[PDB]
Amino acid sequence: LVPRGSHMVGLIWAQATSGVIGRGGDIPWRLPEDQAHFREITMGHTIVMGRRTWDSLPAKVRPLPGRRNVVLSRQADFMASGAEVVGSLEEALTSPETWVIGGGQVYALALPYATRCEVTEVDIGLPREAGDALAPVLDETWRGETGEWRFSRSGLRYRLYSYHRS
Ligand SMILES: NC(=O)c1ccc[n+]([C@@H]2O[C@H](COP(=O)([O-])OP(=O)(O)OC[C@H]3O[C@@H](n4cnc5c(N)ncnc54)[C@H](OP(=O)(O)O)[C@@H]3O)[C@@H](O)[C@H]2O)c1
Ligand SMILES: CCc1nc(N)nc(N)c1OCCCOc1ccccc1CCS(=O)(=O)NC(C)=O
Repeated sequence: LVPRGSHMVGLIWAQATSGVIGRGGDIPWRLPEDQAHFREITMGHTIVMGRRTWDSLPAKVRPLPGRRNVVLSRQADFMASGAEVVGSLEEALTSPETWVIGGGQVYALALPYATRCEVTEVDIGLPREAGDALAPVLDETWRGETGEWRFSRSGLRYRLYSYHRS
């Protein structure tokens, strides 16, 4: 759907109902259904992540396979084997389609350029706590479809939102 001369930027994240996406350097739930969803959307694309999200990736999927991994860091000497490290968002968003995959800092940086958000809401009542990474706030310029609740294999409930804007 994307003309090759354009620059589509999308954000994709999974959040608790409270907006928590990250805590203690990790994602504070386990949801294989969301991993599969994230993989289906991002496979084959350039993905952009902050350095702390690179650190948070399980070693088995660091780099995330089948995607061009781009890591934003101000550390010139940062070691991200199998990825590329860029010092600015400008060098990160050169592809016709980019998926920004976290974390809290980088979603805030990228949201003003984005025209798609793919959001998984996890029906888990984790209260926001000091130091948590949080999902970005979407204003009224965004619109989209809210999916139905589904139970994961474990009985954890989740639903998918597909948002877009002009
Ligand atoms: N639930 C989800 O969908 C999801 C997805 C992804 C991540 N997470 C979780 O979110 C947390 C990580 O989020 P976070 O907000 O703490 O960190 P982050 O956004 O992943 O990374 C922050 C790092 O990115 C670099 N950075 C930020 N802005 C930059 C800029 N303008 N230019 C160059 N570099 C920049 C800096 O790296 P340097 O310090 O190296 O300079 C900064 O420390 C983890 O808990 C992770 O597991 C959740
Ligand atoms: C899955 C978490 C997540 N969900 C959404 N909706 N958006 C995100 N940005 C997001 O974070 C992505 C970075 C953390 O990714 C993971 C963390 C723990 C386990 C597995 C993966 C992915 C591995 S995968 O499914 O992409 N690839 C293979 C080969 O498993």
